[PDB]
Amino acid sequence: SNATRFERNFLINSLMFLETILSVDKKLDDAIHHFTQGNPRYQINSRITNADDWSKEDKLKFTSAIAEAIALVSEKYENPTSETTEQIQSARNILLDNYVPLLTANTDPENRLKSVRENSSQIRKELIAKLK
Repeated sequence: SNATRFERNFLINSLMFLETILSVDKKLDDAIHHFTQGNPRYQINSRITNADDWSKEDKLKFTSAIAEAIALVSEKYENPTSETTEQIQSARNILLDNYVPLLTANTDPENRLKSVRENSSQIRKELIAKLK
């Protein structure tokens, strides 16, 4: 159970940054991007559910926000052991491989990123409830 706690905390913090980035305007999103700029290639596009129903702009907003979220969470761990780098790699792989399909599912075409925001808030609340 504690073997999964690293990835669960990583997810909670990543979702917090995801929701924050999706909650502010384009200028702030570009400022956040600029701050995390320089760059890992996470292949987030391929994990979006029903990606052919997503506009290019929505995909760009989402993938940028995820990559920025991973950057922001990952930089909290200064001087990591091999175990921490592998832990980050797995928690990030869980975010990308397990949660991006969840976060991008059942979104409302009127405003898909608002749906992502709400999917994220619910998932994060559930995980937090079972950590506390």
